[PDB]
Amino acid sequence: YQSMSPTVLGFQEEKFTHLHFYFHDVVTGPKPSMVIVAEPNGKAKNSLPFGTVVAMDDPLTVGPESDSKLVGKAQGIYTSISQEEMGLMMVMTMAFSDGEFNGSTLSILARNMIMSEPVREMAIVGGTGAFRFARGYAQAKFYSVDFTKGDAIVEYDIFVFHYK
Amino acid sequence: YQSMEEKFTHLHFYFHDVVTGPKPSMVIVAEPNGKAKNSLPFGTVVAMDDPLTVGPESDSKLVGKAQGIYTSISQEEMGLMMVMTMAFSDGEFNGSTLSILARNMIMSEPVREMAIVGGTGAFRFARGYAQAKFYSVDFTKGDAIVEYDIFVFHYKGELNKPIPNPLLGLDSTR
Amino acid sequence: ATYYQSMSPTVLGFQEEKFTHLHFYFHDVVTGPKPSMVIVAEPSLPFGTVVAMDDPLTVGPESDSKLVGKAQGIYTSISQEEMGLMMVMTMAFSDGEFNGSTLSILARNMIMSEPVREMAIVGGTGAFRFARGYAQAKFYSVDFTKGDAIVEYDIFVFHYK
Repeated sequence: YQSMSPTVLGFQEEKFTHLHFYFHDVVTGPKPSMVIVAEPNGKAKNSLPFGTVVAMDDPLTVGPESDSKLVGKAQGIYTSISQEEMGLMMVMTMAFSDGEFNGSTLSILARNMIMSEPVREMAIVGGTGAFRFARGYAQAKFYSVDFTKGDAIVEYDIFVFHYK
Repeated sequence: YQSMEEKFTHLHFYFHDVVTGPKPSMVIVAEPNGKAKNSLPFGTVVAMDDPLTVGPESDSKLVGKAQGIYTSISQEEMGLMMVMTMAFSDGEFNGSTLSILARNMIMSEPVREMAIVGGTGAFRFARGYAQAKFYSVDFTKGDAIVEYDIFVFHYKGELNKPIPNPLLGLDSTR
Repeated sequence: ATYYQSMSPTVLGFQEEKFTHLHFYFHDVVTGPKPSMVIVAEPSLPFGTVVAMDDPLTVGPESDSKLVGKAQGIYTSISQEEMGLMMVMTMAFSDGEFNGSTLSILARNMIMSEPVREMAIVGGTGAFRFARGYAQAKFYSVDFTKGDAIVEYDIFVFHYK
């Protein structure tokens, strides 16, 4: 079941890629993009109490507007992970559906201090397809939050070193 | 609180998601959209403790365990997010682990690619990918057998001071 | 965060990456007035329990000692044969050179059977951007039935200057 393979599949051409898109967490719609999975400490009217988990199938679009070209999906879960200032842990992938990156994914395991940090860095822990052996990071930042409902648009920039 | 020989291995084995009958290797952790047809509805979470055999038969040589959770992750179709380790119990890689964070997409891709996100023991500094095809699937009842191919880079050995510990005493390699 | 990030455009290898050893104590507080965790789902920690944690990291084994970070995330009971944990967590540091920075961990944690448990660093942030390495956790102080614990951590990461 183990089988040592030779390293000599070696020399590969390196690429750099910058992605820029908009992440849509649609809470209150008639077609919302997430669902609460668990809420110990109950339901707050605008915050997320420590311990609650949300599954998420959030669209990634070229611009702030929902009509703009779909370009990927952010799927996974986020969890309220601070008993002090509200913070989240993102455990998700970003799956690309467009052009040269269709089918490829990037993996994220990151803390997300949405209450206090204006530009938030997230670590790329892995990639697939075009992003095999991906090495990079992301910077996230609120484009808008609607605190009536709780919908949010997050602007992402991705910096990823990888191969062709 | 602060201070300041790479190998490459192919692995082949079989992943046993066992839902039906006695001996279920998993359990459902939450389902906010109840039960569904032949699907886990969006938001369902399932804890696994799945055997890893050298061949597709349950009776086959057990060689590791796939431990973690998966979540049904699409509203448009059935897809999974795997958050898991593969912990091996045999051979050179006994006691070693690989970690996976990956989208599955079990209804749309024959071969599903998954990034190796890190490793332990013999797999320290692991980087690589997995490919997963079904050997056998039953979206009616749920269980399935999944073939895996893993190609992983990694390094061997150890580093090179000890603090007293009332439990474990001294030493640490040191 | 910071207004610029520099790095080497390699994919693999260390190029301009350095090596750091961290040592601290992880506080799993289950009982008493103010616990550091919450049970999230429960389909002593039976298979499938999910716990969310917000655990203080201190430079010594005392709660008293200087706070240097938080370990935050979820753990899950992942084993049917004995109590075993999957950790999905970040370590966020708040002191000294690595104030602001984080490390990500995705790891099995065989708390009943392994006196030293190795956990993969799968990512970092800020001063730990592109982090690679491992943590070693061993108990300093454990009560298996109440659940409280102090875990000694040694962390070895390669990361850039």
